[PDB]
Amino acid sequence: FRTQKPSLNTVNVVGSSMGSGGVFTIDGKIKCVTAAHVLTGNSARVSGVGFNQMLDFDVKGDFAIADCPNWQGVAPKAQFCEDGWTGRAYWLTSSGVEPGVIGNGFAFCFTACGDSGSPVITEAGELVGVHTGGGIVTRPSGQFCNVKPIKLSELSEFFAGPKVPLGDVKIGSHIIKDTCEVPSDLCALLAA
Repeated sequence: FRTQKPSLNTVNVVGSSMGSGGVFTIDGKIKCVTAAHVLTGNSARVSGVGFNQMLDFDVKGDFAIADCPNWQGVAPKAQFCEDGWTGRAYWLTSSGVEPGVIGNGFAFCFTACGDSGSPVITEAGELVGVHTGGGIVTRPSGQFCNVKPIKLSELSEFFAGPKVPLGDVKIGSHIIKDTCEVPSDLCALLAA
């Protein structure tokens, strides 16, 4: 499930503990998002490709956001995702981008969710929040949703591809196996 390389906008964040984060252009400003608990107070050393600097963060609950105007790297445009939004999502972790989904009142990732502070972005490129340590996703307001198991049938709702027999593909404990037929794309992902 891990991409091979982290995205170019993924950063390491180190304050009182180890975290990661991501850089986006939000309302025309380059911003770094991470988890507030990893900071030394509200500060951290933020490093990525072509960047290494101490930043101070605005904090809301366990959500932390910093201005980073010296960031010369990749900073994809993002807005906070609309309230109520559900669909496929992606965790930007230090080992690569990992797929998951956001449902009503919960999140689900196909793997480990990365360090605390890993950004969670929608299929439309919008920022859901950041991962905190299978954990919680903390939204910009400081409110959160818990990472929870998911029924295979409900996970199937986020995938297209014609229905196929799941056959022998193994499913971890984070998926509740309530069906043995799945969309082909989901089957392929699970078998990969």
